[PDB]
Amino acid sequence: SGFRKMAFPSGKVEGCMVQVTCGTTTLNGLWLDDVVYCPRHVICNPNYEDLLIRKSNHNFLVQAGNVQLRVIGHSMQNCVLKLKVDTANPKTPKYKFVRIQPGQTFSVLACYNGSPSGVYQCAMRPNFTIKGSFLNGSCGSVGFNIDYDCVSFCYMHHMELPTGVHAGTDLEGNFYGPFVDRQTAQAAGTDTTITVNVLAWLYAAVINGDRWFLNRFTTTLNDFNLVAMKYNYEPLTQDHVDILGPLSAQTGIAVLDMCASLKELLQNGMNGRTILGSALLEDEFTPFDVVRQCSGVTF
Amino acid sequence: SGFRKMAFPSGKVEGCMVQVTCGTTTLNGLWLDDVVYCPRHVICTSEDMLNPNYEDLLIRKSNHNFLVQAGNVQLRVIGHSMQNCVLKLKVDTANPKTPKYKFVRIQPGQTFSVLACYNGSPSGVYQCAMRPNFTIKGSFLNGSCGSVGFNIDYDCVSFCYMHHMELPTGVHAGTDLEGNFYGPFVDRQTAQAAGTDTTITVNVLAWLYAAVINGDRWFLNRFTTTLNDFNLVAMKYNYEPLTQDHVDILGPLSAQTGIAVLDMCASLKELLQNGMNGRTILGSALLEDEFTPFDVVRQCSGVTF
Ligand SMILES: CN(CCC#N)S(=O)(=O)N1Cc2ccc(Cl)cc2[C@H](C(=O)Nc2cncc3ccccc23)C1
Ligand SMILES: CN(CCC#N)S(=O)(=O)N1Cc2ccc(Cl)cc2[C@H](C(=O)Nc2cncc3ccccc23)C1
Ligand SMILES: [Cl-]
Repeated sequence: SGFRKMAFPSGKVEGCMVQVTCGTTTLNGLWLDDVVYCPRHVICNPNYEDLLIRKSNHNFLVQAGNVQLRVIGHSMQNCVLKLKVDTANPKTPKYKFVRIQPGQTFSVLACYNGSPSGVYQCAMRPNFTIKGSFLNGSCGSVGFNIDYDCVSFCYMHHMELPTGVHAGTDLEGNFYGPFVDRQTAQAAGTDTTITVNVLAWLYAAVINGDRWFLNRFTTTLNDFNLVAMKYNYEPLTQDHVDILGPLSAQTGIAVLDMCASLKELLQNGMNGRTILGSALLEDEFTPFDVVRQCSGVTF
Repeated sequence: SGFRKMAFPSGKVEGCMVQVTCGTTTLNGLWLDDVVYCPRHVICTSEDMLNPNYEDLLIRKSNHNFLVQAGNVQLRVIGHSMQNCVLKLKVDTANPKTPKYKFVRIQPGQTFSVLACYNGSPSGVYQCAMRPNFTIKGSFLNGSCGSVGFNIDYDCVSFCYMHHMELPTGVHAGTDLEGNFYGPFVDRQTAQAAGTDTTITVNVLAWLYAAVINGDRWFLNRFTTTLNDFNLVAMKYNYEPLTQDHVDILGPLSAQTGIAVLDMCASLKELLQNGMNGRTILGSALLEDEFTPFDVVRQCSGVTF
């Protein structure tokens, strides 16, 4: 019993965190094999190729724990700087670079000065921002998932937006969202609720004994989406329905049966009640996170 | 900016997790130097749990009865002793990944990270608090026994909890790393229930100061209160009594934001009376009590918005 916002064990990622200093800017780097990846804004109308050509290898100071790593080359890939170092990381885990879709969740190892300070779970919002917890010096912190023994790196932190939400790139330097790495007027678009994730969390509640919101009714996918669109909920697709299949079979509650429950919660609210200790409908647990937490998958 | 329930990086603890098997039972152990710590109930049958005589069950065991597995390697048990509700298995190999550590007993209201494990393998990390009724609201399945709670302030791991059992309401009970249970609980399948829980008042206040730091003051009012009048109101909402110690501990947050603890106490009184009225505080529609005054100072900025 119990349902918590749970992160992946961070140990395989902690062994990769390094400190990168270039002039007045100090941020975090990800050391994998003989390359250190970090936001290209550590070199900082920024013509990044023109600013980079001026720099030499010895301008970039890289620190791994108490040891100074020696930079032997440098190249840029989109909004990420790849610093070739003299020493390969002995703690390099089995890894992949993956780009995630909005609604997908991941673990963030927040770092300052190359030292990990905390780990938390979060989701890529439909508006491509993340609601993280970061202070100045957190740039270069990474987001990841673990599938068996392989670490899938999916996010690298770059900046904070005026509303407090965060923006960054995949590990190939491509931003999530219509954002750019510079000091300019940019804002997060209007956000929406991740519908498939709220449904998964309603199934997690049923598994833990919270059945007060169940009703005798069902709905069509079209009628559910007509209602969902009016409450700023993401459209629910046939793919989402198929993905919720296992949870539907386990609890005995059809996805459109549970959709009628969500429809009633949207028009009437909770009425003094809570679901899994929450007075709000929670959308930062995917259908897979619910299955993994209510089965005990290890790493 | 931002306010998340944040756990400590679990790596220093992951390199300590081992699998302990005794007969038909299998749970987790904490391998520190040449000793593996685990719940003593690994030696029990399901039957034994009604009235187990651990001393009598332990005398019947030898070192080779306890199978210890660290990753793909079998560790050899060379001794065993019991300390309260924890079994200490002396092993032949010292853990090379042993971090700098201390065993600390925490008080209710204190927070800590839990590395949930199954079969000696870590599966997740989460943050939680020792409730006033000495239980924890964890996320644990069968096989999670022996999972540990810790804090990593600076470079030292402070082990404060080892998981032992799930109570009938879904809440969890366990011991410090010396085998002393938190609460009036026993490692016995007896009729035992968690006492009525209360809200950790000093933690809700800390979280209200964290919201002011992040630029939110909608909940404040022009009123103040005496500590006694605040507690007369707080008790009526199942809130823990706020002591002068709690007021002293909130001092730094009070000075940083410019709001007196008893004035913050007056906003809390108003929030209990009126509810939130469609509004949220740090993304929450409930008053949050699982962030201590120390966690707020750690996560939040030193500059108020
Ligand atoms: C105006 N600033 C951001 C504050 C806002 N709104 S800044 O400090 O001058 N900033 C400018 C800037 C411009 C482009 C890029 Cl790609 C990055 C950056 C930096 C940035 O965003 N850093 C941060 C990340 N994450 C969290 C933070 C929290 C606080 C303060 C900086 C945080 C610095
Ligand atoms: C009646 N049981 C509790 C489950 C409930 N409600 S049990 O499964 O027979 N249980 C009895 C018992 C009695 C004393 C002690 Cl110290 C330990 C134990 C064990 C225990 O508590 N294990 C678990 C821990 N943590 C989480 C769990 C989740 C699910 C299932 C076992 C979980 C076994
Ligand atoms: Cl304490």
